[PDB]
Amino acid sequence: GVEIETISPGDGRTFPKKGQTCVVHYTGMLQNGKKFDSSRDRNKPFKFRIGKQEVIKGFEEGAAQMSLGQRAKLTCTPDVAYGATGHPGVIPPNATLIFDVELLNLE
Repeated sequence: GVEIETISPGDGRTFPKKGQTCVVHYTGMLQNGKKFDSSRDRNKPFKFRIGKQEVIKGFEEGAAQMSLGQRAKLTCTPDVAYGATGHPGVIPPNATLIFDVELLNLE
């Protein structure tokens, strides 16, 4: 399950499509815990495309429900990202993920 809680502004009409390269200032957060990843530090705002399963499922489906300029707040269930395996050393098994996502894309 992916649940959007939008900080409003943007335009509400420009949506990403298939094969479009989008630019996201993501900010990860573990529930009842600290950060684990941020693009704000590296200042390299993570150009990725849509429809190649490069990112996880919970991060991908919430980006399709956003528009240009919006600032959502993802909530990824463990079943779609890592909750059975667990990423070794960074994301423990059965973990619920929170993401601060701003979509300032191109194309």
